[PDB]
Amino acid sequence: SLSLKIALISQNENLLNLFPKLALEKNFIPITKTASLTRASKIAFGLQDEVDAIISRGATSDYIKKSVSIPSISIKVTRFDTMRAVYNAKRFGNELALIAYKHSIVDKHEIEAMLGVKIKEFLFSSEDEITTLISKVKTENIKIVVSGKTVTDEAIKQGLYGETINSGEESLRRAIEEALNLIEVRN
Repeated sequence: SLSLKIALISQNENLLNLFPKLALEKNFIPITKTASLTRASKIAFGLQDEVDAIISRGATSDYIKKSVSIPSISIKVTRFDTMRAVYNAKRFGNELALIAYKHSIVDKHEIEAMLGVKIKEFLFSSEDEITTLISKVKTENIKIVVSGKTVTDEAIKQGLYGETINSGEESLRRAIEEALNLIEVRN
């Protein structure tokens, strides 16, 4: 077929609902699936012979890239995405845990200075660390977690407040552009 097919695998409802609208504007067939991390990689693996590229975000994109042979594009979590989440989380209190995959996105000290909060930063490198890391947060007497959706879901399960770092339209448009370019190069 000459039709291009791109899958977005995300837990972000706003992205999932936007993606088919962008597919009309860019003339590709959209596939959307709601998943993260290892489960997302299984769905990506199952789709890979049926689509031209996969788009995902953050840690999920790492799980997907290591398990598929087709183009895997990562939506980057941005510094402003992080600030928006910290700003929103302040409604719960001023002391927060910011949980990031592998590396900081924004300098913790900078966001403390700019938003008048106290932040303890925690890093994780695998899905299997998440439940333990959330327990660690509780032991630090912190009640508010700012992170990606799988992490904030675990926060809420362990009785904490969770504020998810989101992505926006411009980030998704950029990822689509990158995917379309990669598909063209591969072909």
